[PDB]
Amino acid sequence: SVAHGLAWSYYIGYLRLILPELQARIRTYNQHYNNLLRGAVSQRLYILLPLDCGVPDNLSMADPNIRFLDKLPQQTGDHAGIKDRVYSNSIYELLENGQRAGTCVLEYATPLQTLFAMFSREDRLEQAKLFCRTLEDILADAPESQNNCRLIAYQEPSFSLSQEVLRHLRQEEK
Amino acid sequence: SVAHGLAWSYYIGYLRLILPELQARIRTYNQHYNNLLRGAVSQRLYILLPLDCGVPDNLSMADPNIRFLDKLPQQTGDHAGIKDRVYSNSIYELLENGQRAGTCVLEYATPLQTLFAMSQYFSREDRLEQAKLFCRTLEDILADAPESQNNCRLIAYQEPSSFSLSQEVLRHLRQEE
Ligand SMILES: O=[P@]1(S)OC[C@H]2O[C@@H]3[C@H](F)[C@@H]2O[P@](=O)(S)OC[C@H]2O[C@H]([C@H](F)[C@@H]2O1)n1cnc2c(ncnc21)NC/C=C/CNc1ncnc2c1ncn23
Repeated sequence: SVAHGLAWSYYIGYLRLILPELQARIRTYNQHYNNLLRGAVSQRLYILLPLDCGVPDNLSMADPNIRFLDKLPQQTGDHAGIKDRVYSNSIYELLENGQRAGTCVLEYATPLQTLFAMFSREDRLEQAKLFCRTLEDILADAPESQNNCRLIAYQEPSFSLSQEVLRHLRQEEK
Repeated sequence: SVAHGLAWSYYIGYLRLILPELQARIRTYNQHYNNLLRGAVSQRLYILLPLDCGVPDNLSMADPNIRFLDKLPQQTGDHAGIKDRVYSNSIYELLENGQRAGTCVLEYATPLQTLFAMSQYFSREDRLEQAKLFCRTLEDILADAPESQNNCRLIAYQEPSSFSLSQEVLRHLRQEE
């Protein structure tokens, strides 16, 4: 199936390479780049998985209570003949009553865009669920996923994306 | 099937975004006189598609007659909540008798690595089937796409260890000139 392949591709071509190095890049940002009075960036990569596969290019659109702060120090690797392929990740402030309630490295699972660009709304929802299911199995079995990665799967019906992420962020400090 | 999805992902998540901008980035590189003196870069993205799905991280590794020269001016775009995702491509000198015979933007189709990882230890026959489907699916997508306008050449091949990757590329490169 398609979503089987995209989920494995997403692990093998991305998560496998960046998750081992993520904590060091977040440590680096907190200790050097992060402003004196700004909250610490949390230690986990939060991956948004909208089951409708609607992936906007900017998260401020999906919820204005999600505010882009800064980029992490970038990671590079020689891969498939491409010298210094750049792995960049963006930091987001999650706002509650116009004030920062949390900070995290936050992004959509890009391959959901490929399902969206592809044959019905119902069949797409089944592939999106399979993508999530398949990725959950890969990361539950992977040495690189050591509670440094949280999948946030959700169906939009009124909805708060910022509150959905903040729920996950609060569960991790415990 | 798997290879159907990876081929579409490779177009939608990469080729669709970079092929419209590619000629302008190669034009920019060739307009710098000191670049052009070493040799003009060809106007197409050359994509290697080994059907055995063996994708090494370095092209010098696969064949030392392929020598990394420089990176292209990089392209950026805000995509899936990642601000300024960097689209980088590498320029390579292709040697014949220790002399430059060509310069081109060259890379492996990365998703072949996912097929290889899935079946390095299902089967070597099923891997060859999926690799062929990946190539055939991408061939169809680009034949029908407005972004593929003689600015992208697929190089599918099988290794027989009496092979020259540099000569394989130069054959394709010379036909496009
Ligand atoms: O839909 P996508 S963005 O594209 C599929 C395909 O398109 C090709 C490549 F062949 C892909 O497959 P793969 O390498 S096995 O990655 C499979 C998924 O992992 C995910 C992402 F979901 C990938 O799927 N992934 C990979 N890299 C990457 C990343 N930032 C965030 N997510 C990333 N930063 C590194 C550099 C990104 C820009 N530069 C690129 N250079 C070359 N080829 C490229 C780039 N971006 C794409 N592609």
